[PDB]
Amino acid sequence: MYTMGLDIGSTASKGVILKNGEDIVASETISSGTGTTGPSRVLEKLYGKTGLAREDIKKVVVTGYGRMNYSDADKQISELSCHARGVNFIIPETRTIIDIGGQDAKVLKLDNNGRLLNFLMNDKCAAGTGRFLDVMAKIIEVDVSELGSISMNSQNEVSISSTCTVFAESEVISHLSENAKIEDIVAGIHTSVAKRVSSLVKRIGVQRNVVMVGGVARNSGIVRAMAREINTEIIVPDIPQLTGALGAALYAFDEAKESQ
Amino acid sequence: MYTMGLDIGSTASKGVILKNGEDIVASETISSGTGTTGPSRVLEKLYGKTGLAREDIKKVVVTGYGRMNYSDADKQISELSCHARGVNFIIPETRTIIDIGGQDAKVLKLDNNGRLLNFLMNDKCAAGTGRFLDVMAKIIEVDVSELGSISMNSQNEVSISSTCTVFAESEVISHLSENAKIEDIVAGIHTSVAKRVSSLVKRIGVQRNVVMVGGVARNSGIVRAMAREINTEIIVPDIPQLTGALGAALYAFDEAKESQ
Repeated sequence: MYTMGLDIGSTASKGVILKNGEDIVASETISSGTGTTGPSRVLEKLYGKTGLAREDIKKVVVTGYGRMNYSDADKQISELSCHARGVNFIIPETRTIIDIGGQDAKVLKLDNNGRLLNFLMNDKCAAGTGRFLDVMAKIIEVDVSELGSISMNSQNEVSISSTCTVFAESEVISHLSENAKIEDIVAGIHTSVAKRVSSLVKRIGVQRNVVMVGGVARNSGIVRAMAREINTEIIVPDIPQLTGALGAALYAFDEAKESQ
Repeated sequence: MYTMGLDIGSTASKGVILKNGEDIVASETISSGTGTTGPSRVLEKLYGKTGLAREDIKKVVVTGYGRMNYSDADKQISELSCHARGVNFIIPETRTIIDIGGQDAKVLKLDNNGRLLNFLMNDKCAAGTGRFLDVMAKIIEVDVSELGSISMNSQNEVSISSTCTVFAESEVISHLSENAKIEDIVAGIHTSVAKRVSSLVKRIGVQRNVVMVGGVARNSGIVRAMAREINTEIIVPDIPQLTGALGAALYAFDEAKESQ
């Protein structure tokens, strides 16, 4: 009936209280992490605006970098598991999450309940990840966040052959030398990364709803390319900081249920 | 009994006359290619120092970029096939060739006769190739050919984790920043490429004699690393320009044999 979720970074602490797995009754965030007052201060804020007693919280689950440091807790669950679980709380019927990171990319398949089932990670190749985008940006002397908008007014599209990052880093200088329209080039870089991650998506199997996450997911152009490529509408929602603790309160709630 | 082999680049022309598939009776090279006098001038030189007549040459085989341009020829065979065939003529009992190129790497398996059987190419990834070496060199501000010798006096060995070129390009700047001994770092870069190509070698199957070819093969340090890694003595011979035509004269000779 009343469960708690804690997420303890190294730089921040976050917590959620959740009635009947349906109602966030309180939430808090503090800019202090593992080994500080931060997590204590989250609890005060939660217990104080609710008026509840420790006996009222049936289960606590904690996640985050410092989750192994924290004792008064019924369970420790991964941030990957937890975080996703919260994302589905935000967009129900989510079954496929796409996290293009700065140095990695992961596709996650989920339960009818929003619980991680299996997933694929790329951490070894620079292509089809964030850094692929740093590189190309530096070459045409532009800022990475300025990128998604340039690509809007594409008229043709610079098609690339190179799949490797290095090779490609030449191939755009060759298109640059000729002096093609940047909205054509940026459209063909986006297509690169899109084609890459698409393969991971292909292997794991699409199944809507399909949500996109990460810093890279704000690049509107990457999102379109990705959509066109997997052939499915893609949701890019706004995910709040307290999404990890949220997922934890949810797991802390499957758990309260099983005691009975 | 007397066969001829022609190799016609875009910048050069080369030819060989070969008695009984055993004796190079004459050879010539001219710095002019496809669409010039070059190939005519090779023939004169061959026919003139031999004193032979066109009737005496039983079969001609031609290979090279411009092999499709040349008519008076019994056959056209690939340069890959031909070139290897000659290398075995230089190092008998060769069964495994390793060509680390500037932008690619290939491992070739050969016949008991020195005839290509099957092979594996990497052309898509920058790691485990020439360019992997350009990159790292630029970073520590050194010339690529100066490389193999630095690595001789290695005392420890900078171990790398990154397999991707980009990722690694950071990882050496991190070892550089700390200021480790270059002979340790260069020893761990060599180990990178070595580990890469080793996989291709592993997949295709080692079988001596094992010969190493390419510009990259002069880097003595790469050769050691490669040896240690595949666990087999490696021959780095000196391969003359007229190796392609040589292999062609050899194929032109399996061919003379079959008419009878």
